Amino acid sequence: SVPSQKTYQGSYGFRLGFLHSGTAKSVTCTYSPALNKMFCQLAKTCPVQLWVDSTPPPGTRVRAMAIYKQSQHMTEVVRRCPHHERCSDSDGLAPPQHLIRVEGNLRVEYLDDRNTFRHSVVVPYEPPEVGSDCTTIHYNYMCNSSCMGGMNRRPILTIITLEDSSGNLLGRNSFEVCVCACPGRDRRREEEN
Ligand SMILES: [Zn+2]
Repeated sequence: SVPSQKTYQGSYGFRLGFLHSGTAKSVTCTYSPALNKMFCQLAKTCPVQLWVDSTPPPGTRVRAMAIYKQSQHMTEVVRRCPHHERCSDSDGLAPPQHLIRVEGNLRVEYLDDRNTFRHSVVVPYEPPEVGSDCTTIHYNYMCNSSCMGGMNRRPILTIITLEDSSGNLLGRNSFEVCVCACPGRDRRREEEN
């Protein structure tokens, strides 16, 4: 019933990478390789890189979806808290309830699953930019992890899926995410164990 989170590289050798951003006070987004966990700020650019060994055809799509990490909460749909959804932060594309947005891509598509009610955001796959070995997507997380009513400090996974134009699954990967005021300090803190 719960969406699969099993890693699969598949035919194209698909995996994720992240900027090596460090943990200074001013970083807005920082990834910990030890924890496989992203720490980022509400509404700020969160670059996720897509790495492939061979190029997928045009038509290929890239989906992102959040699920709760813990088993007791896994079947609960991850959505925004009431204070955040019912606030004028819309971009005219994203449904107000969706945690994950994509910025700087007018081909963005949002889905409420007709059967699971789960939210996801999908953008066209595009090959790497000139002078770059990966494809970057800028995600936005629109709720703090601390938001009472929403996640309420409960840890979440973001699952990134590569799909062909006909919806066939090509590859999958995932990472944990914390949305917080001081990503840098918080990453340092959580690695201390
Ligand atoms: Zn919130």
